[PDB]
Amino acid sequence: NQINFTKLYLHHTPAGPEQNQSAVTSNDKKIGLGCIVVNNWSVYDGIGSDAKLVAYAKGLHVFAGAWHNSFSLVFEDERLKGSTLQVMGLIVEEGDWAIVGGTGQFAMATGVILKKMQEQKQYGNIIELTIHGFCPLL
Amino acid sequence: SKLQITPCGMLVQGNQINFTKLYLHHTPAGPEQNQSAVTSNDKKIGLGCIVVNNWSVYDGIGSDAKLVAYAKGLHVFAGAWHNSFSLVFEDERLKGSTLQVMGLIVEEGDWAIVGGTGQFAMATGVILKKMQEQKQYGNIIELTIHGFCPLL
Amino acid sequence: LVQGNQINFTKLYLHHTPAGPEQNQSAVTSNDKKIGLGCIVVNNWSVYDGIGSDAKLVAYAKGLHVFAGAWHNSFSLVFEDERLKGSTLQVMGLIVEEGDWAIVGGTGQFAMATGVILKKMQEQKQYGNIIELTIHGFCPLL
Ligand SMILES: OC[C@H]1O[C@@H](O[C@@H]2[C@H](O)[C@@H](O)[C@H](O)O[C@@H]2CO)[C@H](O)[C@@H](O)[C@H]1O
Ligand SMILES: OC[C@H]1O[C@@H](O[C@@H]2[C@H](O)[C@@H](O)[C@H](O)O[C@@H]2CO)[C@H](O)[C@@H](O)[C@H]1O
Ligand SMILES: OC[C@H]1O[C@@H](O[C@@H]2[C@H](O)[C@@H](O)[C@H](O)O[C@@H]2CO)[C@H](O)[C@@H](O)[C@H]1O
Repeated sequence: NQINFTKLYLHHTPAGPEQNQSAVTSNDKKIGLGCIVVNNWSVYDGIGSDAKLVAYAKGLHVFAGAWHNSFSLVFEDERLKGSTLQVMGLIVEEGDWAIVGGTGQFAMATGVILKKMQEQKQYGNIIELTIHGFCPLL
Repeated sequence: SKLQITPCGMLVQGNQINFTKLYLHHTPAGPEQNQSAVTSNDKKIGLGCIVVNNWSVYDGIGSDAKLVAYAKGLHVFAGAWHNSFSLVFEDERLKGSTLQVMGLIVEEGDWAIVGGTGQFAMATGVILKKMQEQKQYGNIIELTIHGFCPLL
Repeated sequence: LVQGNQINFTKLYLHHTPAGPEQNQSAVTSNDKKIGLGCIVVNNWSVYDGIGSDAKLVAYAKGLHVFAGAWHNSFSLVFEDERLKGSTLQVMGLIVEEGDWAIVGGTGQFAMATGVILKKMQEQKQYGNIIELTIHGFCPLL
């Protein structure tokens, strides 16, 4: 049973008036790594001005030559309130992410999340998400 | 290095673990404080507080309860607290075996069992959180573990 | 049952270099002297296919480890070899130089990977050490 997900759109806003993340540490000039950014990325079920918020990407990503992400994908939907998808993986804009687990309706979830740049704005960007998850919640 | 690939099957409901009545002591302050914040929230954005936690876990409530594990990891504030810790057991019958836990919210909600080591290899499941007792220096959170161990 | 493949890595050598000209990590927070925890280190550990000579770089351990009485790890094991370039293994667990690690996921060739990683000390150097990694995991078919 594969989760029939619609493509989601994660709003990664590093700065600007709608900034939803912040760096708490800086990079060491000797090594070139160490920056840690805590993020509360908004996730929509579509594109456009009438796209609705369906989830949040709450967690952090650390810079070690590449960004290692670890965040909870908590669903703000009325019927899926409380249920979360646990995501861990490398790179934010491109690449893949791993579904390392989940809670509620997505208990014991497993799968991957494909990332694709969709829109580049002045103070942020939108990342298209394709979820190939499986939950044994028969 | 050497990489071997062997086709097989995975029995999801292989070994089911159902440890009930486990209570985590989340103590942000006091002499028994078992965590500490190493960053503060950004005053302009409202997030960023990273806390490193060594939460003690007991097998009951009261004076007859005994410590059975430690919740060693961290939780960061990004509108809510995103957790990531190793539930390393300390009892004799489960020494060395750990449960890797990730999920949102500390006081309530649900946590995801994303893996494990030792006797809990490849473990998947969830951990249910429920407020048990609010105290002066923190609170006790009731944990309910419902996770299987697949057989390769 | 779930049809898949059991992946088994042997003789992977992780470079844990806290200091020196080849230091591959850096502490970003300090330990709280009152409680005794809180040190956070961001690590880019290199993983090789052997020791000495011209051992080919095969993977990087990109992530972080925090100190809370012990070291809790969470990182992505991204491979650099041509065949596995881009594929990752998501790893979480306690202790760096010994003990066990847990495989909580993966991408690319190791999508939906689940298993454990075994650690073992190999060479202790003045500026760091080398940890031998043995991976016993399972991946569902496609
Ligand atoms: O990946 C997390 C990291 O992204 C940095 O990169 C941004 C943006 O995300 C990219 O899409 C763009 O191509 O480049 C800029 C940087 O030049 C961002 O600056 C950081 O805040 C992190 O979120
Ligand atoms: O969730 C970890 C986080 O909890 C904060 O909240 C504490 C306490 O845990 C709650 O039970 C209580 O309702 O509110 C207090 C804060 O007023 C705590 O402050 C943080 O240090 C973290 O441990
Ligand atoms: O585990 C992360 C932490 O490890 C330190 O390890 C060194 C040494 O390799 C260990 O054998 C010993 O137990 O502890 C020392 C330090 O006291 C390393 O120095 C740190 O930078 C971290 O990587």
